[PDB]
Amino acid sequence: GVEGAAFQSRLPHDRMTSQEAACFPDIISGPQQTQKVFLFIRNRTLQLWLDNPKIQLTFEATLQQLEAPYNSDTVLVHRVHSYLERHGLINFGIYKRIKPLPTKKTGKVIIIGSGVSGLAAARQLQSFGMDVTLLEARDRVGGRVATFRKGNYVADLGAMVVTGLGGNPMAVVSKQVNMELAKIKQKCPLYEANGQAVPKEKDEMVEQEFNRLLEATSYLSHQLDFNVLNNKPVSLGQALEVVIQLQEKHVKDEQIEHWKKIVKTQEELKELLNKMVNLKEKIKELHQQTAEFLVKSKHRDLTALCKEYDELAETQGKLEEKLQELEANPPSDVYLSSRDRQILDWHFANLEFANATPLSTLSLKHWDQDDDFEFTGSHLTVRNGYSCVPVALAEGLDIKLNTAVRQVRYTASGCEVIAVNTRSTSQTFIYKCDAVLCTLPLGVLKQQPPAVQFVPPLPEWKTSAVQRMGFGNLNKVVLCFDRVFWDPSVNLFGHVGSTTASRGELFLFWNLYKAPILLALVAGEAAGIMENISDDVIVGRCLAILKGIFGSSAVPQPKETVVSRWRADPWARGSYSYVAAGSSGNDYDLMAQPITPPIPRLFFAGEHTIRNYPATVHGALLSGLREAGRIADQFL
Ligand SMILES: Cc1cc2c(cc1C)N(C[C@H](O)[C@H](O)[C@H](O)COP(=O)(O)OP(=O)(O)OC[C@H]1O[C@@H](n3cnc4c(N)ncnc43)[C@H](O)[C@@H]1O)CNC(=O)NC(=O)C[C@@H](c1ccccc1)C[C@@H](O)N2
Repeated sequence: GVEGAAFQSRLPHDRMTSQEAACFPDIISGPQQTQKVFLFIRNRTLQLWLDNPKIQLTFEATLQQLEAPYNSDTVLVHRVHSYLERHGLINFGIYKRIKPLPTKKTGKVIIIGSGVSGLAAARQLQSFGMDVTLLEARDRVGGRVATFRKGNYVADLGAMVVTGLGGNPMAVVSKQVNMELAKIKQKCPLYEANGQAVPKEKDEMVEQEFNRLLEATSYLSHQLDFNVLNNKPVSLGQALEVVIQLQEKHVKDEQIEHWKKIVKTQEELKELLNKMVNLKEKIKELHQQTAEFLVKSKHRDLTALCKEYDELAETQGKLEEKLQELEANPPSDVYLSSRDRQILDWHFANLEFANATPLSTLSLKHWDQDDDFEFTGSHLTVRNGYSCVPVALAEGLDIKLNTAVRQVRYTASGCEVIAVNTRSTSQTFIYKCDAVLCTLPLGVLKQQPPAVQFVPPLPEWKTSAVQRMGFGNLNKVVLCFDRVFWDPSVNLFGHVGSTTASRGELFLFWNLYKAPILLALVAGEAAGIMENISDDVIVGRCLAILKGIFGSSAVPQPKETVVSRWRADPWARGSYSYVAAGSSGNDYDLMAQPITPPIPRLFFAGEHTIRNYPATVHGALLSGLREAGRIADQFL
């Protein structure tokens, strides 16, 4: 009951977090009975909020709906409600407020960017009674949540998956926004480059082998600490190649051992043939041979020699059959045939899709450092279109679109941000404020010739983090037809490319929309390069693959098409972050850390600042809530 509320809030139901210990020292340093009371009040407040997340949960309502023993202690109930409200656990997203906001606002914060992190933080700060204004360069909210919508067609070009609702804040937001989520059928038939499907024996074998290889790299990293070699950090791709070479060595070793067994039995057979020839000569001899006594004795010893040859003939046959057994039971000649390796490269391209980067750039030690925090439940797609979330979040906010920030100024007295109009650069705007929250993408912050200048410049630790972390790329191609010509029973199907270099070109197709829309991914090394190809040609290659799969007559010419180019998009410069070889999750922590020129003035949220949930919409959401809590603590 109330135990599940804490789980859904990413918290232990029977323990106190470090943060709670900090904010409630009299309770941890006090008797355990008071701790259990505190924990029940917290869990029950969370449950009240999650049972009905469309209305604000007030201190008064919590007191009223609390059970007999606990509704008496109003001071501790208030402390708990205030703590939860400040940190974005009970009053976040879009809810109807019971009492309108005060007219006098007690602080001025400029938020750079109108993505999920910016909008979440802005909504929180506005709830807290501060003056919030969002500056966004695009002509739309959402940032890397971007939904193409035309006629009946709806298709996401940025984020498109919610990754299990157990513990996921998106759950709440879904209920608040009326997101139409649909779980993903995990059936993904692979089709070779010729167009014929991969039979399931081969599909299953290669998937098993891929998982074994990945687990092998993990064993290399953590138990054997095969982490830095020749004064360079090992990439995941490096360790994968190491593992594959080890298995190929095992293959040729077992091959050579079998070869040697065969050769020794061949030599045994040869010397037995020779010995047999010799005794055939000796019986040949003795056959041409008291005289009756002598013929008795010569018949005697020819009997002897013939039974000896019989022994040898039995042995000849026995070893001939051992030879035949080993001629007919050889082990594998190679570890992976060409088609085997192409299917393995498809699985590698799936990993490169997931991490938005080629495997040769991921930190072997830390590429999956966030796995312990993954939510429970099936993965789902957004049928309504993910853009519903940010635009719902935008309602009632002071958001100036087409306003590109180019200089941010922070000093011990105040803050200046300077922006230009994307529509007519001539006109310039200057905003003074008390604090600046920067949700600029890590790609924008990485821009070697800076799009945005910081005055004073950002410190060495922050810039070093910005350069160490990885910022990947991933692209989508949307095709909109008039008739569904694929299997509706399947949400995904793979295309196995020809070469390792281009394994990620149009390797995965999604069918996740009510209209007849197919969505093709471009991952790894192909993702950046093919941004330089025109839409007509990329669509021609998509159509060629689909014709090979379904029949040249079966697939029509598409009515509508859209191609993302996220690395060239100047407001993103890639898809999302990843743990590059030199980096670690500490770097994410350093991205979240704020800057003081005294009190802090420049704050940081976004997908690249949450250690435990990076590269995700919900990561951006949680980081927005967290930075809003921090700023409110500092200025209220
Ligand atoms: C193409 C693509 C696809 C996906 C994902 C990205 C992309 C690019 N993600 C990434 C996700 O969107 C981001 O993690 C999230 O949206 C981050 O939100 P942020 O607020 O931190 O970053 P934004 O870019 O959205 O907002 C920054 C704002 O600042 C604006 N801006 C830039 N420069 C300036 C400037 N000078 N001045 C003012 N404003 C500026 C900019 O226009 C933008 O609006 C997805 N996030 C996600 O949860 N689930 C997904 O399935 C997507 C991916 C995924 C990731 C992890 C685990 C499972 C799945 C897989 C993919 O299919 N979904």
